[PDB]
Amino acid sequence: QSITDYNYKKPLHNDYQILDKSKIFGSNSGSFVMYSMAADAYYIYNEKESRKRYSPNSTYKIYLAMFGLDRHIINDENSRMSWNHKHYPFDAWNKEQDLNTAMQNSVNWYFERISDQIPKNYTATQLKQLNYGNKNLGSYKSYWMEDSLKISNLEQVIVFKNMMEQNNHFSKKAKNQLSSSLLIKKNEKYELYGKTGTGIVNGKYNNGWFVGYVITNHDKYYFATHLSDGKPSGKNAELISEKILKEMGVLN
Ligand SMILES: *C(=O)[C@@H]([C@@H]1NC(C(=O)O)=C(S[C@@H]2CN[C@H](C(=O)N(C)C)C2)[C@@H]1C)[C@@H](C)O
Repeated sequence: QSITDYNYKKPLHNDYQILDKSKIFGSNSGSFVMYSMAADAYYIYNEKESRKRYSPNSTYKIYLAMFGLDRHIINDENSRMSWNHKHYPFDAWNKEQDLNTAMQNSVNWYFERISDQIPKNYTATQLKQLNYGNKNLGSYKSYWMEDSLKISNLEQVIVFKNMMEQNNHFSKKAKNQLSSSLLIKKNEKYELYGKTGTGIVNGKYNNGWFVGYVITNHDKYYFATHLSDGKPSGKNAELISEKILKEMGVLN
């Protein structure tokens, strides 16, 4: 919208390492960013591309979930919402949800129902305090889905780390509840948490995301993959993330 809504230009005041992950990306285009808690250091593939701002799509469900927890729209005894009986083309959407099922199955109406209860001024205050991308709410409708709100791959990592790790106004209860909703994989070596996002424009994939974090016995890593071309799906961003985290030794 304005001159700075498509790119993030704030200098990293941290140690950083440039990665070459181009063979894993293959025919796809985009970037990968990871932050290590123990190192206080960023590892970035395609640094320029990582600072380009894009619609967060379903990754913004992270923040809607936190806002809904923070405003007591949902809690830990009850995060249930009944289905209004509108038929969706996905059967997982056609039923009652809780935060866990809605996050896992990316059920838009659940998060839309949350967003409708949140006053615009509260969201504006949150996005400022979080430094969330361009902070642009536009018409405040489904503003996180191929609309005015945009955020870069680099910012996805920085903003999520800061939200979760700083002592701020979100409670520990809310952060823990959001975390359980994001858990994908847990074994002896690691816990993998995250959320895919896909933007569909004219039936075509336009924008793929996977934003998350890994807890190991030694460290905690925040990461994000964005795809802008090739086959830019959430599914493919997740696959690419997994192979990169593996190569880097984060999953082992
Ligand atoms: C979020 O970005 C969108 C929805 N989220 C995702 C995603 O997680 O990447 C998809 S893609 C895929 C298509 N149908 C699947 C589904 O909903 N179920 C199997 C239950 C997920 C959506 C397109 C967007 C609409 O905000």
